[PDB]
Amino acid sequence: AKKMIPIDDDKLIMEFKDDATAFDGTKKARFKGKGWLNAQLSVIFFKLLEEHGIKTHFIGVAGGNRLIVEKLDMYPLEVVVRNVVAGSLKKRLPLPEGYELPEPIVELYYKNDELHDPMINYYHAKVLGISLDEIKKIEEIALKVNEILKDYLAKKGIILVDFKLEFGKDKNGDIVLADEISPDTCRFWDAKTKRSLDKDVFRFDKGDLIEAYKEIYERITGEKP
Amino acid sequence: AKKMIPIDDDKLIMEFKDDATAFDGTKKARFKGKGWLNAQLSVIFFKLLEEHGIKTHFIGVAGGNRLIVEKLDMYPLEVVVRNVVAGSLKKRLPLPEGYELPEPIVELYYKNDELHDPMINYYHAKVLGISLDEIKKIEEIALKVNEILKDYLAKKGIILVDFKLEFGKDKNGDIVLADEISPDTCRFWDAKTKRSLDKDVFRFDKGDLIEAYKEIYERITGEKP
Ligand SMILES: Nc1ncnc2c1ncn2[C@@H]1O[C@H](COP(=O)(O)OP(=O)(O)O)[C@@H](O)[C@H]1O
Ligand SMILES: Nc1ncnc2c1ncn2[C@@H]1O[C@H](COP(=O)(O)OP(=O)(O)O)[C@@H](O)[C@H]1O
Ligand SMILES: Cc1cn([C@H]2C[C@H](O)[C@@H](COP(=O)(O)O)O2)c(=O)[nH]c1=O
Ligand SMILES: Cc1cn([C@H]2C[C@H](O)[C@@H](COP(=O)(O)O)O2)c(=O)[nH]c1=O
Ligand SMILES: N[C@@H](CC(=O)O)C(=O)O
Ligand SMILES: N[C@@H](CC(=O)O)C(=O)O
Repeated sequence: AKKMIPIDDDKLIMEFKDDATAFDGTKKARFKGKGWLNAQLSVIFFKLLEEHGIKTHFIGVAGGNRLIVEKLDMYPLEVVVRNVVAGSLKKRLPLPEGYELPEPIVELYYKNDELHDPMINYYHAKVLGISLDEIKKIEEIALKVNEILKDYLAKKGIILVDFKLEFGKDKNGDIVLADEISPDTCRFWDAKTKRSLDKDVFRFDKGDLIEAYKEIYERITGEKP
Repeated sequence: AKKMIPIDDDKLIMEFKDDATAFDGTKKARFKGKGWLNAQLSVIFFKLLEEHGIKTHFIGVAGGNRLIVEKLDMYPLEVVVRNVVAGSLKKRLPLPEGYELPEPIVELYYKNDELHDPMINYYHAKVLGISLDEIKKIEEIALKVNEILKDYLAKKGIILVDFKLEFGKDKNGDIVLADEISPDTCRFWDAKTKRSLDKDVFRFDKGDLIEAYKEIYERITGEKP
């Protein structure tokens, strides 16, 4: 769903593609316009977060589906924040889809193809070279990101169910939010109907992906795509 | 592999059976004498730990395969401490069987049949009603148990590879070590040959289980069963 093109030493191009995959890449389709939607929405979220004092890798836009971002030394993690029970969480807790959590859950996943991104804890992370201090800073940022995104979306009648973040280290050794934030990497439910406005539409054939992504875009920006 | 028989309000009987199961109970066999070996070895480990200031549920012995233990409000957890890469850890870290960890790993598993004992972290635990303070005390005890067992066994030419503990709360709200500690719930390797003296012998047909358990017993006690 994304291509990364180096520029110099400091920055690279992050290009969003129309490709979609699910179930460990076993399900595939292409959706015209998805790259554009995901690019734009990432820009809006990064800008929101930056205003709130979150260090992100966003530098600028390079026309269309491409963003200019800061090159980072990436942590091999997917950091998942969860507010409402959905997806894989139903296999860890005996709780129904839609259950409102008493407080957010943060999950760590090790980004590894050989192993299919297994869940890990702080101890595995330490073995992978990530200190407890670093994990703690990462979860602190993720939880702050959760607060900002969920408040901002709740005002627009969207429940932030759960979402995935990734992080890297900059040249000062600061922890910087990286990758993307889009309906590919979040669960968004309509506050009223509880219906998915995200990649779950493609994952489980809940309707047309592009329509759902357009709706999200419109409900956030007030403008048509 | 064990039966629990209530006595009064304060205590129950923990009886060790000759039954063995593996792979989520799908593989089954019976080994004459296993109950006795596991009972005795649990007694030896609990006594060792008690001398070292670990609060356990051990009260006494009730002849043969039965122990008298303190009734506790059990945490729904299996707490796994790991020193050497083996078993399921090979699916979380790209490291070979026998890799020596730079420091111990503690893993939490939610004791739940519906869900087949999934791994969890501190956040899931909080949702299950287990405070961060409690998790922290539990991991502190487990790591202390690790130190004592590994030192004690290393002197006898046995590597403590990994092991599983369980815990409950007593009437004072103290966290007490519970269940069993036996070759069913630990990995024990000969320091020289690196060969299994534990349930892995049954799990993977590495030889005769009873012989392996007898050997452990003999190497710990200096006496024949
Ligand atoms: N600022 C950055 N600097 C360096 N690498 C990044 C940055 N942001 C994202 N990446 C990495 O680029 C890759 C993006 O490709 P892709 O596999 O499509 O995304 P992901 O796997 O993260 O969903 C990922 O490995 C991601 O960690
Ligand atoms: N001191 C104790 N008080 C109350 N329950 C206990 C105590 N020690 C162990 N138990 C519980 O008794 C059960 C033992 O049965 P079994 O299923 O054979 O063992 P386990 O499932 O723990 O391997 C477990 O649910 C265990 O948590
Ligand atoms: C598995 C996976 C989930 N996610 C996101 C989608 C969901 O919003 C959230 C939790 O997903 P899960 O329910 O599959 O664990 O993380 C990704 O962005 N990439 C992935 O590869
Ligand atoms: C799965 C499981 C493991 N264990 C023990 C055996 C191993 O010593 C240790 C780690 O096992 P694992 O490698 O299967 O995760 O925990 C149990 O006692 N009971 C169990 O049900
Ligand atoms: N459906 C997942 C892939 C997976 O389950 O591995 C996704 O978000 O792409
Ligand atoms: N083999 C495991 C069972 C499992 O894998 O679920 C055991 O220790 O009994």
